[PDB]
Amino acid sequence: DLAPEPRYAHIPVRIKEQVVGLLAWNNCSCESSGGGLPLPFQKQVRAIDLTKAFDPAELRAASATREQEFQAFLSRSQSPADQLLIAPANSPLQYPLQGVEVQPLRSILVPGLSLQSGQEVYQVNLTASLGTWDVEVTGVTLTGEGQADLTLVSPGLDQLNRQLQLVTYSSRSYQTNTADTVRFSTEGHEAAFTIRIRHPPNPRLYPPGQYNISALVTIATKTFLRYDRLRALITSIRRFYPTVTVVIADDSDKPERVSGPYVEHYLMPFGKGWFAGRNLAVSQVTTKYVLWVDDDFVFTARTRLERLVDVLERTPLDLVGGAVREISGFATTYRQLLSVEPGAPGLGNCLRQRRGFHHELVGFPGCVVTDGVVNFFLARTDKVREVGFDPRLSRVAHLEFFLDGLGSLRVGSCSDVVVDHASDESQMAKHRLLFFKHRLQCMTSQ
Amino acid sequence: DLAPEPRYAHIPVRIKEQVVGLLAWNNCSCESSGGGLPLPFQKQVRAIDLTKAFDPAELRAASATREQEFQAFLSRSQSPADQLLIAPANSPLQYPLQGVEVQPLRSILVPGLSLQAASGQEVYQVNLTASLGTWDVAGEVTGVTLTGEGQADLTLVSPGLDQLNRQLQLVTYSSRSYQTNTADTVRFSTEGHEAAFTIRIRHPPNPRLYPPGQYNISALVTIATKTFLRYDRLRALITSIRRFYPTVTVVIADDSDKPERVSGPYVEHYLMPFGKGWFAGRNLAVSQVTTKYVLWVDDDFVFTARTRLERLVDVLERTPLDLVGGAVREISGFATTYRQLLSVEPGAPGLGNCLRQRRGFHHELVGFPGCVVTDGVVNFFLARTDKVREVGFDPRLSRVAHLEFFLDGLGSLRVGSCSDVVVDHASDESQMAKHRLLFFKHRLQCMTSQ
Ligand SMILES: *[C@@H]1O[C@H](CO)[C@@H](O)[C@H](O)[C@H]1NC(C)=O
Ligand SMILES: *[C@@H]1O[C@H](CO)[C@@H](O)[C@H](O)[C@H]1NC(C)=O
Ligand SMILES: [Mn+2]
Ligand SMILES: [Mn+2]
Repeated sequence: DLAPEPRYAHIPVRIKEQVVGLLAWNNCSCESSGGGLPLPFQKQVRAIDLTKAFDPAELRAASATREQEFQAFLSRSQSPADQLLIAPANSPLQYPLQGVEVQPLRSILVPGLSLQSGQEVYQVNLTASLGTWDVEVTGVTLTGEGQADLTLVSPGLDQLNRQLQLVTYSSRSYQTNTADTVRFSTEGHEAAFTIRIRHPPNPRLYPPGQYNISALVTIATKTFLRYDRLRALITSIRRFYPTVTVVIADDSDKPERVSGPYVEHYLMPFGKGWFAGRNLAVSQVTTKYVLWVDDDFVFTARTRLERLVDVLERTPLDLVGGAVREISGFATTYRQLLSVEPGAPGLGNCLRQRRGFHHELVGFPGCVVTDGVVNFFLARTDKVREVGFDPRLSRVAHLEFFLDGLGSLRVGSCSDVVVDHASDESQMAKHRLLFFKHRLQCMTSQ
Repeated sequence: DLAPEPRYAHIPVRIKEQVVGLLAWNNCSCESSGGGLPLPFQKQVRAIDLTKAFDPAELRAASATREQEFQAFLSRSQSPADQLLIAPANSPLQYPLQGVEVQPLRSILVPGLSLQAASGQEVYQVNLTASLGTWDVAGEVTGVTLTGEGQADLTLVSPGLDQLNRQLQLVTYSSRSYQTNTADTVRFSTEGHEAAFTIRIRHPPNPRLYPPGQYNISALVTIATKTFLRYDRLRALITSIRRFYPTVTVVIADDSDKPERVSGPYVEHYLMPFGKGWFAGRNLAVSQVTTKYVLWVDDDFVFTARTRLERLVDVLERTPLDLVGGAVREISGFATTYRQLLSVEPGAPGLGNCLRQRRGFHHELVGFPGCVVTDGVVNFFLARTDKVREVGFDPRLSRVAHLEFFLDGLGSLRVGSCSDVVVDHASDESQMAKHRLLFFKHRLQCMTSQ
């Protein structure tokens, strides 16, 4: 809402064309570049309308049920902590604004409560909805200790405030991760604030036993009827890393035996699929880090994994891609930007894919921060599992992983770690899937 | 310190023995019940000291490593949004206190900004400061002077208070550098008054919606299991499932040395390297599930008329639960739901924390007789596939594990247990290893079982 309020209706405003254009107007669409012969400094943008992957009758149904499932999702994600709260001006209430948190069914002293010399009597009310208040300061009368509503009354202002330094909140009902919006009040004044109720996060620390690559890194791949390429890969890896474990997910119809020291071969139902096999491979990794390589890759003296290890050891990144070099001699890092822009409510949003990166990774020449990369990368195993390779993407997929991970996964890309590359209804289905899964109406590729 | 500050040193205080005992004193330990013959109303508590799984050397080492990796983890988790901020009393500054959020490298109008100063003054001025973004004011209110549009520091100056406040209604924040999930603590200020507040900078969460296809069980549910050289039990299981659910997919992870053929309609059989193990096989099975929900069953189970999956589906369809366990009935006729409570208590800094396991539940699940909320359950359960994958079956747990899953999920996974959905049950160095693993993984020194 931009429209001027009554109180300020008279006050004149000239719109800043430039800045108002920065706001999300929930009206995005996806348009193709003008067609024909291209121009040198222009990139051709091409649009995909995912709504056209449905029968117009089915489209309505899909949009409805997608909206319904989304409303359900909201209700199980969102917290009173996410409410817009406005701090009142000119209140004598001093209260914690953020960063007050308790474990479920635990207790804490509440910081920073006070009432800001000598009056009649001073009284403050505390109200909670998922917990109970407790504290005795000489001179101060308490009403409601061990209840959701607590009154503190004291002729001593210093006293009242000293007792406030000793006010405790206790979570009274068990929930996993929520919050309780408390009310702190005095005569003619009201303040809302939120205590977060949650468990501390699982830190998932790795035992240890430069860098021990065998201890830190598992190599994961997926193959299908390409045993020649796969064996060349394993041979090449062994030329530089003799004891690193290689996990191989395999959905071949008549699987050959693959074995050797530190190789683990997993057989899947014939044509179970690509991402399913990737999900399989990662689920078997016990090391801090996993390296994804395609079955058609070859290690060279340029595949210096230590450098990728270094990056993840020394930076907050979760995933760091290398570069893949074609036999044509060109090496790509496939640095991609993925952003979702708000579209019409219930049509869905618009995905924008474009080549590029966000910024250089300070301290690490040749490395940048981006949204997606080529399928040669080292990553924290847990973060990869957290995002997952959606087993439904069975045939042709790549960026969809980075899209599933978008914002959750800290992505980087280093050009100096290099691996060599050895020389439909599915499309429609994926369009329907991505429409539903990610609430998209369309996408542009660039 | 409990100690009073100088300002308040003169004030007398009574220690509530009862209340002080509620606080975390970072000093837990784990002690066994007395030995000998038990008494009827008493439950035997048994302690495990995890630290005894290491030599004094290794203990020292591991504590160090663990503390270092923990500090690392903290630094990549924690945010300015976690800082304690205290709202000033008697300030003319009105500002958003929580719930203001922007996507990285995007922009928003900042809600609720205003200066509630008294009218009559010669000039009104407000300062805005950011650290990861820049201010702009969209439409310009006539009478207001702006300094710093498109910079991290912005000044609004106006003779008219009305004008200033109208201008504040139009202030925008833009994120200027890309990060995935962080926050920026802004400063809003006027003469002799200061207000801090935090804008969260993050992407909206992946909603991961499932097409729906009362309830189509084949669409909503995949059944997952893991077997090892027990094809008799497994075939009985599949036969029993098919007696009630002809087209539900059964995913079977298998680490047998010489695997038999399992196949039949809607069966997916996955072969693992010999003896890769228990949780690894569970992790494998779940990684292959495409449905909104997964049902875990052991290879030694049997479906009966009592295995009415629809009821478990109903629970997850109608409640915020992520996982809902059933009951497993022994051939002795007793059915267990194995409702467990798991809690960690803060221990001495760098010895680690104490895990308390005890039989029990938190409360009844309102609206669903026979169902409770708890921390862990027996290995018969329906769950949201994504949440199960989010927690994972640690592939390191190769032999003997159960509650370890619920512990890995503790806090993250919303657990329920219904007594009325029932399945039948057909008639060391590794211990030390697991103890060392649990020590690091969960920063624990000891545990008690009850
Ligand atoms: C590295 O890990 C391997 C295999 O996991 C182990 O056998 C070896 O002792 C480790 N090496 C070092 C230098 O710690
Ligand atoms: C349930 O879903 C399955 C799996 O795709 C489908 O083949 C079957 O037709 C569905 N049953 C009904 C009646 O919805
Ligand atoms: Mn290829
Ligand atoms: Mn058994």
